[PDB]
Amino acid sequence: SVPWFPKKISDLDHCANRVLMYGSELDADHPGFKDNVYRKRRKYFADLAMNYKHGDPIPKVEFTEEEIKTWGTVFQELNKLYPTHACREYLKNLPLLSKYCGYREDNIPQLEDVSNFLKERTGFSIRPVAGYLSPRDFLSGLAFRVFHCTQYVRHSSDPFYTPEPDTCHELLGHVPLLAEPSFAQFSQEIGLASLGASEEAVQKLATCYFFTVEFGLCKQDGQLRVFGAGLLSSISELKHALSGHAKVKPFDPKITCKQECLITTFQDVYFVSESFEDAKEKMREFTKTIK
Ligand SMILES: CCn1c(=O)[nH]c(=O)c2c1nc(Cc1cn3c(n1)CCCC3)n2Cc1ccc(-c2ccccc2)cc1
Ligand SMILES: [Fe+3]
Repeated sequence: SVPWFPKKISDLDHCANRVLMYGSELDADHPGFKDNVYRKRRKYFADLAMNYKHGDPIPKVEFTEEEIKTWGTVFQELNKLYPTHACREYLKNLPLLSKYCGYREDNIPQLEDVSNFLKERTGFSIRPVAGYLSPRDFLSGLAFRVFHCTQYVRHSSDPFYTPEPDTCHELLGHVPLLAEPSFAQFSQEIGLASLGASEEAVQKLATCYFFTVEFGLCKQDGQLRVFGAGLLSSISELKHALSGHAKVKPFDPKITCKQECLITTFQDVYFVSESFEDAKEKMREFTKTIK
């Protein structure tokens, strides 16, 4: 039978707290694993998300000088790379965020402000999330153009620490493309396809999501460009993805969904979409075969 799925945006209240791994549950190898102050801070953030209910303004956070410096370091280095690496759409929307949401080296944008910006641009909004959700619950947010979004900042000891999302990843990797109508439609349709789908189908949709939204490449005016958020917030892999050292295959959901999603290393392969519109068309054909 069909598993429960959210029927309206406020129904995400009922699954967004189904957290499998809380954000305060640091990995053994986490840079902050032995840092008690950081652990409390991570608790503070997880509790903010847990207490959030749809309709709430997303709580504003006073980031510490240390957190802001970490953001600044990440922001400054990535922005050197974006003009030669990022896709059309990303480069078009990034300056709008500097103008209206306070994206600057010395200021971490607030999720509420970013959410309000996205609502006007594409109907996308942000929901703070305590930690890891099932693929089903995470993707279901996208059906209502809701992006589940971490609010904490990576540990300052390693501004280059990438195997968990932090708010640097969300704001620099995800948000500029959620502001693009073609991409917002593509993302929403992943979520819509996932609603009430089989466990098998959800897993395949999650893998397609991974190799587009998180690690996707696209071809634009004959050039390979980056649109994956995991790449756009990782200085080293951003460079690697467009070097000659990377293996690239065309995006093709029936083949892409067989690919293992790697966590603690660079991906072994990247998938190239022709455009957001083509990727959307390919998913539509694919979802008919699994749902
Ligand atoms: C469809 C797969 N998928 C899922 O099934 N469920 C998700 O919850 C999910 C997700 N995908 C992303 C977003 C995400 C995950 N990652 C990145 N973005 C960047 C590259 C590192 C991994 N998330 C959100 C998310 C994932 C992990 C955490 C987390 C936070 C602290 C400690 C451990 C884990 C918090 C939020
Ligand atoms: Fe992400």
